[PDB]
Amino acid sequence: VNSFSGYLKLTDNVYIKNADIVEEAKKVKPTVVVNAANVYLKHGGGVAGALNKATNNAMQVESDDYIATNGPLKVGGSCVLSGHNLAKHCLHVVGPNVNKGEDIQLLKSAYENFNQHEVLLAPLLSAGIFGADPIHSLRVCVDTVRTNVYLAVFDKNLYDKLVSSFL
Ligand SMILES: Cc1c(O)cccc1C(=O)O
Repeated sequence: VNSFSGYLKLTDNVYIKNADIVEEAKKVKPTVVVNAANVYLKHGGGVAGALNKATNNAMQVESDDYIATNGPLKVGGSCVLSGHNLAKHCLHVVGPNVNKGEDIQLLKSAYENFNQHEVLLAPLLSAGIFGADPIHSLRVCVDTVRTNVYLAVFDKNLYDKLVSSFL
């Protein structure tokens, strides 16, 4: 049993809810919250901007030190950093950004990072401002992630469409 509440069960391991990921993290304090980051860990907008704002910019300060030491992530890659006030850990995962022309096949590689963690609170990778079709992102998630993932979808009209269209 875990603390996640109000989710619809899609599969053995994937759950979904219409929720603001920031508000969900603040309530649950999950072991892992996933950030939809860019390779530079520049948390300017969408999930990354909202998460970073909720940490009072501490996420960005930590991320700048990570990049200064290690250089940029790979598209499809990840790093584990602090969850600050939101979670124990933040898994920063880089899905491909369609609005930059990145290979959508890298979305499966991005979701494979989730398999290193038993339970996660996450957004749909590569969707929203990254340009991908969220229906596609949910299908890749279900077909890639084997660990227990609790998906938070901010957009109400999109949540209802993801559920209604789910195969
Ligand atoms: C996945 C997504 C969209 O495709 C569009 C707007 C918000 C979101 C979100 O849940 O963050």
